[PDB]
Amino acid sequence: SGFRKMAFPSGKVEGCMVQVTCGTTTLNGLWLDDVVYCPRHVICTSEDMLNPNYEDLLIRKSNHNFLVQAGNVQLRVIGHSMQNCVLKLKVDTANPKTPKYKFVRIQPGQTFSVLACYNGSPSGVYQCAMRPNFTIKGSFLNGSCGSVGFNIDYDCVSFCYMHHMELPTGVHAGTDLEGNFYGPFVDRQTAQAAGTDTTITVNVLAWLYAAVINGDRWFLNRFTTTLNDFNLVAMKYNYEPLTQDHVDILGPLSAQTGIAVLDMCASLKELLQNGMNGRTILGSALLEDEFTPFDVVRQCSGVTF
Amino acid sequence: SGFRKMAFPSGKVEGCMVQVTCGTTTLNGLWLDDVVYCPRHVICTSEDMLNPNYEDLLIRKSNHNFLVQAGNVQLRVIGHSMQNCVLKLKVDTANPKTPKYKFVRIQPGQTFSVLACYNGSPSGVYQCAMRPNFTIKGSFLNGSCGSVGFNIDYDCVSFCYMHHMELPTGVHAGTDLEGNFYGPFVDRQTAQAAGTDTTITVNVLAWLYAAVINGDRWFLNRFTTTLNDFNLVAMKYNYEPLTQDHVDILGPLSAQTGIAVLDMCASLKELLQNGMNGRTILGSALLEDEFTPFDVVRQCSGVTFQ
Ligand SMILES: N#CC1(CS(=O)(=O)N2Cc3ccc(Cl)cc3[C@@]3(CCCN(c4cncc5ccccc45)C3=O)C2)CC1
Ligand SMILES: N#CC1(CS(=O)(=O)N2Cc3ccc(Cl)cc3[C@@]3(CCCN(c4cncc5ccccc45)C3=O)C2)CC1
Ligand SMILES: [Cl-]
Repeated sequence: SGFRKMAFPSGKVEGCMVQVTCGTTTLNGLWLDDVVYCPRHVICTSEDMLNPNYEDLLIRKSNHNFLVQAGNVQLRVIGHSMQNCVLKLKVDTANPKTPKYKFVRIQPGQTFSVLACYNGSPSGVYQCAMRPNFTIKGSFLNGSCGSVGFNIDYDCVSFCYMHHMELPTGVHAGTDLEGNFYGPFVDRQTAQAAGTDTTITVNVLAWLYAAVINGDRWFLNRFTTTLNDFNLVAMKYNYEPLTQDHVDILGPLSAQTGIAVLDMCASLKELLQNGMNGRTILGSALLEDEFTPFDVVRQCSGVTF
Repeated sequence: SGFRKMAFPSGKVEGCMVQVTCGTTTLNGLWLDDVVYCPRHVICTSEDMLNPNYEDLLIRKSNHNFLVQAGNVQLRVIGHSMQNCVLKLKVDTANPKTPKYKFVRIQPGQTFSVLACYNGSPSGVYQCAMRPNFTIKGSFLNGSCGSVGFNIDYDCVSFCYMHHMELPTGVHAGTDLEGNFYGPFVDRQTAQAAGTDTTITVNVLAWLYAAVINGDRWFLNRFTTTLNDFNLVAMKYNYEPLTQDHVDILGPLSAQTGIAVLDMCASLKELLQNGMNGRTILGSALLEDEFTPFDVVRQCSGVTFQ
């Protein structure tokens, strides 16, 4: 029993974290085989950020301008190239701790673990979700750029996020490991803002199934709804529309509790229209939306890596 | 910016997790140097758990009755001993991945990271706190016994918890790494229940200071309170008494924000009376109590967003 915001074990990623310094800018890099991946803004001064021409800044750099530190060892950069908003530094040493990995781009609503790093040294691990507005509600201070987000499947690390920036509302933005931003963000010090966000409906339903598995049933009722009628309510409360794909994905949780998805949707409709009436669900007074259906199945089954 | 329930990176502990099997019972062990530490109830059947005589069950075992698996390698047990509620299995191989470590027994209110494991394989990492009733609100299924709790302040792992049991209310109990239980619990299936739990007041105050550091002050008020009047009020909401030690520990957070501890206590008294009125604090509609003053200083910026 119990239900916690659980992250994947971070050891396989810890063994990849390095420090990258270019001039007075220092941030984190990901060392996989003989390449170190990091945000391309490592080559910018504060003045450059206002309007950087990354190709023009990069052409003026030599390999020896990049200082890469792995623990207490200095790696030698022997090549450099840019891929979208990521810089790839070819080094003379292959990482002996390179895990089996893939670079994957995730969709809004998906969750991942973040290994927060400073000066190439891991500081903590936490779980988060790619918001529908393509931001993440992370916990990052200056120096955390280059920290990565990931998921694990058996022995394979799927890297999905690299940290680049904080927005005025205190939320975060970054790219996949191919350097493509999530969201309409750019790597420059210019006016940028998080768009209006919505609640991830399929994840709230998954967490209500988690509450049922753990013994919280007070919110269940005799009613059902159609997908069309439920979505009228979702639109009214700033919830994402629920699709037939979301209903299908909830199938295993619906089967393991005996509660049809549309039956759980009628419970969610009443919770939105009336509130919790002084009660909590899994120790929360808010409807939690950062657990996917797979996260619920994995935590309620004991899947290992 | 931001504020999350953050665990320590788990790699140093992952390299210590092994599987221990005795007959049909299988659970996790912690392999440090040439010793594997695990719950002594690995030698029990379900029937034995009502009134176990651990000494009598253990004397009938040889070293080769204990199967220890580290990854895909079988370790050889060359000695065994019982220390309180833990079994210490001496093995013929020292763990090459043993980190710098210490065994520390913690007090209620302290937090730690848990590396949940099954069959000697890590499944996830999460943060928790030792509750005032000496239980933890973990996430553990059957097979998770032997999973450990730890902190990693300055590259040394401080192991503070080993998982042994789930209570009828769904909360968890376990020991320090010397096998001494936290709380009045026994590794026997007895009518033992979690005592009435209370909120960790010093941690709620720390989290209110975290909210101020991150730029929010809506909950502050123009009042102060004495320590005794605050305790008289807080205990009516099942909050733990706040001591002068707790006030002292909040000193650095009080200094970074310019808000005296007793003035933050007055704010907490008002939040207990009024609730949040549709507002949230650091993305929560409840008063959070599983962040210590040390955790807030560890995670938050050293510069308040004034
Ligand atoms: N709004 C806002 C801010 C960020 S900023 O405006 O100073 N900023 C714009 C920017 C734009 C694009 C890119 Cl690619 C990078 C960046 C930078 C580069 C430096 C590191 N950083 C930070 C990243 N993460 C967490 C931060 C926590 C405090 C400080 C800076 C942080 C950035 O966001 C700077 C003040 C919180
Ligand atoms: N109430 C209750 C229970 C526990 S029990 O009654 O089955 N139980 C009594 C007991 C007494 C003392 C000691 Cl030291 C150990 C144990 C055991 C040993 C086996 C593993 N286990 C478990 C430990 N952690 C998480 C569990 C999640 C589901 C199942 C069992 C779990 C225990 O608690 C068994 C049913 C949740
Ligand atoms: Cl302590």
